[PDB]
Amino acid sequence: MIPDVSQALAWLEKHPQALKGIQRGLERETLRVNADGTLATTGHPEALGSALTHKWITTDFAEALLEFITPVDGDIEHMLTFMRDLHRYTARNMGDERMWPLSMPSYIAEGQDIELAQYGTSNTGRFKTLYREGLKNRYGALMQTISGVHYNFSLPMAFWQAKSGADAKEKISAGYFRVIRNYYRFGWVIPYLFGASPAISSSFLTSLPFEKTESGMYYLPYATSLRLSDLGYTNKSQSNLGITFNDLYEYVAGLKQAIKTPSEEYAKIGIEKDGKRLQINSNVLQIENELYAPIRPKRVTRSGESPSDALLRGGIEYIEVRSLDINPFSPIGVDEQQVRFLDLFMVWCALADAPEMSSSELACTRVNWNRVILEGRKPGLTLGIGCETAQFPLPQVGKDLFRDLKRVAQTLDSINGGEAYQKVCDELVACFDNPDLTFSARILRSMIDTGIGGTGKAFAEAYRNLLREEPLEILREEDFVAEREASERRQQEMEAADTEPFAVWLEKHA
Amino acid sequence: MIPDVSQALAWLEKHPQALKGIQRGLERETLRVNADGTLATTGHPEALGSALTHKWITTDFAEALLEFITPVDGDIEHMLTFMRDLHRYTARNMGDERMWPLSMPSYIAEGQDIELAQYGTSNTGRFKTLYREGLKNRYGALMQTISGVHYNFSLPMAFWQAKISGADAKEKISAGYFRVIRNYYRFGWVIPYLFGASPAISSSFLSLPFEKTMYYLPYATSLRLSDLGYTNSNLGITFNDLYEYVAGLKQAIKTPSEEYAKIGIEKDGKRLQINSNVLQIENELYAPIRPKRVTRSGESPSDALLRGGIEYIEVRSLDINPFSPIGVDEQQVRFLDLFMVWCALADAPEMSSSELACTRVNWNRVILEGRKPGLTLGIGCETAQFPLPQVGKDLFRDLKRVAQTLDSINGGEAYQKVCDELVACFDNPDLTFSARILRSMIDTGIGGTGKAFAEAYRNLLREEPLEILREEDFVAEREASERRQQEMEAADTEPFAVWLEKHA
Amino acid sequence: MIPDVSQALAWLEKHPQALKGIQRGLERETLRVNADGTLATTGHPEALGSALTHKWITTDFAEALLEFITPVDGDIEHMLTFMRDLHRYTARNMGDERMWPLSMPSYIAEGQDIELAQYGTSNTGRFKTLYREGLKNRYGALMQTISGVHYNFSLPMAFWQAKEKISAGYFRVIRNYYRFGWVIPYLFGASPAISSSFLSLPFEKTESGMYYLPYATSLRLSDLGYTNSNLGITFNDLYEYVAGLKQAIKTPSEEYAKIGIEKDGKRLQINSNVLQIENELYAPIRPKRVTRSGESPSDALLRGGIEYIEVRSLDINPFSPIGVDEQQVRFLDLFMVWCALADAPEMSSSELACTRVNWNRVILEGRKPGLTLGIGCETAQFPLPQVGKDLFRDLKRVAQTLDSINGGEAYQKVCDELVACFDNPDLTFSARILRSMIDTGIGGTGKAFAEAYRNLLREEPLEILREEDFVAEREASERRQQEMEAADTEPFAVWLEKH
Amino acid sequence: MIPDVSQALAWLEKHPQALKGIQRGLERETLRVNADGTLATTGHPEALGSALTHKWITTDFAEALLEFITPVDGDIEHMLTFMRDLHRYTARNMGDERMWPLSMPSYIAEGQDIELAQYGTSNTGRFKTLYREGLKNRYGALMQTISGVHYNFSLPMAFWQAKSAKEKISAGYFRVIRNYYRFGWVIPYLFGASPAISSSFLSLPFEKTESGMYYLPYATSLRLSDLGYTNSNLGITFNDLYEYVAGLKQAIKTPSEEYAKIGIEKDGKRLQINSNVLQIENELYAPIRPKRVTRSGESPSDALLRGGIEYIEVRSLDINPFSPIGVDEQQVRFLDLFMVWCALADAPEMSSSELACTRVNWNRVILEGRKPGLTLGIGCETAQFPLPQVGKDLFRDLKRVAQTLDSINGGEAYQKVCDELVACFDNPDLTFSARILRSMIDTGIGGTGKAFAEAYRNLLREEPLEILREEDFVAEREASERRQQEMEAADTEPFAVWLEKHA
Ligand SMILES: Nc1ncnc2c1ncn2[C@@H]1O[C@H](COP(=O)(O)OP(=O)(O)O)[C@@H](O)[C@H]1O
Ligand SMILES: [Mg+2]
Ligand SMILES: [Mg+2]
Ligand SMILES: [Mg+2]
Ligand SMILES: [Mg+2]
Ligand SMILES: [Mg+2]
Repeated sequence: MIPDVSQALAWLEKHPQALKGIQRGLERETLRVNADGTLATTGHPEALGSALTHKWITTDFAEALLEFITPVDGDIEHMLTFMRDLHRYTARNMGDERMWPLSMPSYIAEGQDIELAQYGTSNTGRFKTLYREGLKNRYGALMQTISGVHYNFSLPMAFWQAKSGADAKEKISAGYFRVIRNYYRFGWVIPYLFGASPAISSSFLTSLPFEKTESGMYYLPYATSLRLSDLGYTNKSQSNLGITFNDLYEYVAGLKQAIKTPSEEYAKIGIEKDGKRLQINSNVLQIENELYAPIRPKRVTRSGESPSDALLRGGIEYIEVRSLDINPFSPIGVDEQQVRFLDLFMVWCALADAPEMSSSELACTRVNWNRVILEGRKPGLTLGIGCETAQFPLPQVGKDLFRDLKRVAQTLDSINGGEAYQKVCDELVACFDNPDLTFSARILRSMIDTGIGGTGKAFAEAYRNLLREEPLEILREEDFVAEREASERRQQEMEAADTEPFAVWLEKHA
Repeated sequence: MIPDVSQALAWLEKHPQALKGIQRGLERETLRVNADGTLATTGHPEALGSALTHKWITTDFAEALLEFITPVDGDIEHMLTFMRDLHRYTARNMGDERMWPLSMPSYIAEGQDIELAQYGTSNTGRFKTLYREGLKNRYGALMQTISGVHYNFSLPMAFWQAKISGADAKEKISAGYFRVIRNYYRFGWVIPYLFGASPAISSSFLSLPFEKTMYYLPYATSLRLSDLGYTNSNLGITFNDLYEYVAGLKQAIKTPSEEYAKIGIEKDGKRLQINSNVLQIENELYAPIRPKRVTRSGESPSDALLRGGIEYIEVRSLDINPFSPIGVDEQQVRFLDLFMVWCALADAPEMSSSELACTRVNWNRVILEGRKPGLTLGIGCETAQFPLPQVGKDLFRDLKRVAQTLDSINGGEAYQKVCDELVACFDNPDLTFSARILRSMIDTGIGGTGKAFAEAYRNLLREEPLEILREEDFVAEREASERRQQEMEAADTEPFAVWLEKHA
Repeated sequence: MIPDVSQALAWLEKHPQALKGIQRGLERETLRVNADGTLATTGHPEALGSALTHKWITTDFAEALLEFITPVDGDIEHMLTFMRDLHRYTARNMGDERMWPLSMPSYIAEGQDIELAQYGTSNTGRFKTLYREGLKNRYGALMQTISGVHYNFSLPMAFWQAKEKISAGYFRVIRNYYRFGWVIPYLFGASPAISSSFLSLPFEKTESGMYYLPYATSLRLSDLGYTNSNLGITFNDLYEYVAGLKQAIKTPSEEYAKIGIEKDGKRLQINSNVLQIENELYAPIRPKRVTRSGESPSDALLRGGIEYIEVRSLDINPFSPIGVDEQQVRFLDLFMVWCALADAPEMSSSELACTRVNWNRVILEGRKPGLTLGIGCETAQFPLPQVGKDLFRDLKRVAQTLDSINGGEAYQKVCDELVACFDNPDLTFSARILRSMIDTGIGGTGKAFAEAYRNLLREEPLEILREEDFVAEREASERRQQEMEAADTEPFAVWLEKH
Repeated sequence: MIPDVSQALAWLEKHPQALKGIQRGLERETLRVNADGTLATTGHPEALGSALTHKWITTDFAEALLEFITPVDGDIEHMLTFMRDLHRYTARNMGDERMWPLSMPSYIAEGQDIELAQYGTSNTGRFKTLYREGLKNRYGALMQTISGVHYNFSLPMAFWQAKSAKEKISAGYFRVIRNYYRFGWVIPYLFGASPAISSSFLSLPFEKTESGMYYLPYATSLRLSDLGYTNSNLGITFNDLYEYVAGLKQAIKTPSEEYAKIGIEKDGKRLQINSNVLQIENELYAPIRPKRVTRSGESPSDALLRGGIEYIEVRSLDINPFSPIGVDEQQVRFLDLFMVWCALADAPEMSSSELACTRVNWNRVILEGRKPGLTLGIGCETAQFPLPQVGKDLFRDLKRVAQTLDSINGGEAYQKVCDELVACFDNPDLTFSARILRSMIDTGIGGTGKAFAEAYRNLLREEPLEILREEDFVAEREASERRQQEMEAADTEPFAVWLEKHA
């Protein structure tokens, strides 16, 4: 089932310097909670300054939902250390609150009570909140509290150079679409290794054969990542809207068409209700982020550009992988082993040939993802090519892919010096013979002993105590203070610069 | 530019009995006004009973907007007399109020608080009012006070037999009516030419090279059909095939409109409209002509077409005839019979929705400047080169043959007379309704002209005795109509907002 | 989710004559009701002769359940006209009674006294009635008065020439029909509502007292309808299938042994096995061969292989006086040919069971915006609209091949019309009949249609069959029954064993 | 509204090879600016030699307005690469200056003293500079700094040979021009990239940002508006070669009350060439222009009379802000499709006021082309056709021309382009102008210009040459300076007297 990539591997083995200079960035989300596991209802902590403008620390959907963002970086340890400093500083400046360490929250009784991220009174800040109001009304606040890690990745120019004019940005875009098509066909290996959400609170809910406990914890005995299942998110699958990844313009046209298509469903919600604005507009997507997407091509926008404008202007700059659950075994929710595996997998995805796929061939790649998501750890599980009958045992497919990943590891290890990528392959490949080594088996044992609540409360306490004692390593305290002051100032400035009232301004971005 | 219809007229001539028993019905709308021409703000005249259920008299958009409807019927004189009985009775039972005799209203500024039509508390009743709230909020109440005449028409089975057992019937009849419709779009501009009666509008309604005083265009026929009138394109709806038509129409009631969502579904707890889709219901699709089948109880217009095929055709493009106390007359009706039949005979290739947009070019010429000397028309979008009068005459040689045939089965010369009268309008546009009514409006204004005719027509009608309906028949119907409303208002279990949910 | 068929299609496109000579037949059932909508209690109308032996008109489960059957035939218009002559004649010869136009009845209470179909006094007659007694006692009479339409279909010899190979090819058809045939109730299901008499699921009730699911298509096919599996019948091999079938005839049932076989001399079933006879295996589609004298269906199959297939999924089309129309028949032609072209991997017993999951989704909520289908038991993934369009890309190609041997564009017109239903489930039979039932009720709607179709059908002249053909067939059928009745037949118990 | 072109398309699908060997050339203009966006006041960069005689690089109106010209070519990739080589070389040889990347400039004041292109002391040079002095005095220098791309196009002989000469070809290109007037507004719809205008250029419902930028919310190309690069009072028509040329030659002799008030001389300095409606024929500004390469100091109109229309010059392209060279393959292929379509569709002859009527749709698209529910009309008649439906009707035909070209070229590039561009008719937000407007509302014309100019300079300075070697630029620098020298030495009469001989 794994295709044959000997030509591309051989090519890579003869050009190791083509991989020198990979760039990465991490985003990690986590709810602020009290010791009892419930969402804090305090505001974004003072010491973090303005969530709207801050460089490293912001909020996602909810006021209690923190997001840490590392600046693009070529060194894995440097980037993880940076991430850990954000966590350390935050952990000691949020009063008695702490950070929820799983993707799935514990029982929440009233989704409707959750405060949306608040961004002040400037037009940009309100738009951002109104966007969330919109999401709240379309899909419910509850699902937005489920969190994850994004891993952002780009190959160096050297890679493309070893593989002229206006073609360059086109070859690069084509190669990233290749990576994306391959992620669709094979990326189920990610939730298999690192899925960490085999259980969900009944407060968040089916034909599924759930085991139940009296506190409302539901779980599937072999699942890997319910975060990625239909129960773990509410919005429209890019796959489902019929967006494809064969060609850049086509992709952008599909995306932009969704921004402009009105929706009968969302019009029923209404745009206003008692002088309170309820969504930005009533289109399928309010803005491009509303598209649910396990993986997404990107380019950093310039001032005023929409994300898709940037793509059209400059082609794909880098890939965002969104399918990683929070790593509950790391205080920062992600570790070196995961980052190195994604390096190897993404690189492999860029090498393997990937035929174009129509909407329904893409839909078929999801059959395997669903098997792995809901019962990836089942003894005897078999996978198939697209929709064809399942017939390849999962472990053997894993070992096949790792035969290749190991060759890429050898190449990366020889340029970085050391053995770090090879060790990672050996550690991970073992998970195909023993599914009990995977994150989701480990975290299910924990959740059976103490619940989602008990497991999250206990890690959150333990992690709070590491994080708040550890010395800052790269950022120092005065950097947090400086960035607090500067972020607050940029917010005062946007507030003062507005000249039109929100209603008028809105009528030109709605 | 008129197609060759020889083969079919010859067929018709050998089959005169095939046209025996054409069925017709008319609807005619008119605003209740005061002596001074302002809109009456009183309610639907007590004597008429329940607008909601009455068999012959109701309202349209506005509480003050009367509409008279005749039951389907095979006899022209009978139908016209019935319509007149309705007017007679009504004029005698509305105090000092009288009926505006023009299409275009006059004493109404933009956003005048025009009372929507009222139908009691029933769910069906409250839904109809809400539809109108929607229409008001989407288009303005003002445009909804422009009034017209609809002519409803069906060929007799004998016609289709003379050209089919079981399931075939339904298909052939439908196919013939879509032909009628396509031909109407190609050639129906002849209607506003002859009978358009709104070459002027009051300022309230207002690009075009107007003249002021009251706005008008010197050669205009029917502004009620222009963009400033009873009009409301981008829909892709075609007339080739029953299934395609219904699919397109059903698609439109399910299509959300951004513009309309921005009105809201309800503001401050007052429900502003049934929904925010392009059409709230299928009635909102304004069109010059429309295929129809009588709906079962609560069944939708498009369901009925899909179940039974096209039953009859509704021609919607007639302005009020200002020269008749009942707003329509025998000359118009007979011309429509002739033109509809011709539409059923002539070959009419299928049209894509952009070919249909091209047929509107001639309509637009005729609408805004149909009486211009030298005016020429084209085939669709192709360059104009056919002088209008020669096209009319050409059409009328065919209508003449159809008229001979109809006259030979009835007995008499009545249809031939109509051909001879109307064909003269092509040589002299000054004989057409719009030339004549424009002279009158340039001189006394839309206002003056309307009040005068209103007043004359009222006096005439007040004295005329009833002929088919007896006073007793209106009284029984008042009672039975009010009875049916109560019998509905009571039979409602669940409250409006929930019933709406299931039907919105 | 649709398999790739483009190779088989290309072959078909190079061999259009391989489809010339498709044969079809229809069966359509309907309750005889009074104008008030209650079930008639009179006997089979006498102008129709012997239900037991008549060639075209008979009864199904109940004495008031008419069934109309067309003789196998190559021409669509002709088959539908014949069906219509049967309706016309009957409508003008059943007194003030009329034909219920919907699959689901109302005005019939649970455990009401439904007279079983009566076939006179011969071995065969008594046997047919006894089998019904058996069904009544096993599953209840009520379920048996749900009516439907069966479409019977066979490919010409020409097709295969481009006999054990004929059977394997019809099994391919069945396998594909299980995996994908939910498209039929989606387009044509017409029983979204159900009388209370038939009562888990999120039903709505009307003040009127009517139950319904907002997005349902065909409750007739649901578990509350004409239904039921751990029998393990498979459709991979002719003999494999026939064996499974015959074992099912011989397998005793704990539950039915409980009913008794005799209680006070009245025999209560044919036997106490899971299936009394082969007909009892209810299924959406069924392999078939016309049976000889005293032969059983399986014997028939064993002798000559599958001759044709019977598609049993169609609800009564509420919008046609004869309960089925040309658009349906044309669609099934396309669908059944496609089923014969697509590769269908063999399927085990429980793989076949998994195909029900999609059926149930479409049945219970097929019109739900955003509905997704899966493959077998697996997680729903594929949006219903895209799946349908994919199938119609292929059917459109089949349609071109059929139009070009027949002349015209009739098959392609059907593709265009119906694909439109995937963009708007409000065009489907079930959205339409539901709107109407929500205003007036099952009863209301049924009575209104039944009355209009009565008046309509009584005024239409006969076209293929003359009144005198019905009289002859009445008399011949009456005579055929008398001759069987007067035969010196074997003792019943022995006779039974001999079946 | 779109004519039916079935017979011509059926004809084409039968004679595919009728289109093999289309010829194209591009002109692209750009201002030389500093990192701060202000107009560079240095001279024509030295590495480029003589703007007057150089073969590929020259100036337009202003000394700071660069212009790149590709030599006529049959290969699209080759042509684009060649244009790019010119840019690369220039970008490396202009100090810290860069190329302004938008049609509309931002940091240029009204009445700003812009240095006119300088061509030296030869009579020809001084004439060219004087022409500009004329334009400056007649319309202001500001307008002349708005820049554009020209797409030059000819069908191969194989095309005319199959369609049934010299007079047939001219009638064909006139049919192209009449079609272009009727339907060419499709160009600024797709590729207009100037929906905002700086206040320097200032009855229309303009919006204005706190920063001081004016714009129309649905506009496409204000470069084509009255406020842009425009001068039509002349009633020149496109029915017949001799009528066209007569109209044009007459225009050059017709005096103008307005220009006479300016004067021919003032305090010893000559102000214009004459005080006629057009000083010379180039002054006639239009969206499209019929052309022949002029041989032997012949005038453009002379060339046309001598040899008929050789090619078409489509002048209505704005600078593509999303391409370092101001134009991309997608635009070129679309213009191939649309010009070929314009040669195939029937085009009745048009009076000068029928021509004026075609301008009504143009203005609509120019000023509010992206407005939801905009409708177009035929000529001056009631607006009745929703633009999306019209555009899609057109693309049904372009798509068949596209199949033809792809079958003779191999591949699917032309069909891909139809699929891309047809999407703009369902979604105006894909068009160049919506994309550039979002960026301008936010950082203004200045901010957006500077930012793009900065990135393209970095990009181009790094790219190696691909078709021209550095030797070639050096070789042409020397050869162009020589020719100028020669022309300067070879002059006999002082310019004042030479000028009377070419009044
Ligand atoms: N088969 C038919 N042929 C001709 N006219 C008909 C037929 N059926 C109904 N009509 C007429 O059509 C008209 C319908 O009027 P109305 O109830 O006002 O409907 P709407 O307002 O929807 O057009 C009535 O005048 C009726 O007489
Ligand atoms: Mg283990
Ligand atoms: Mg009305
Ligand atoms: Mg039966
Ligand atoms: Mg059967
Ligand atoms: Mg030029």
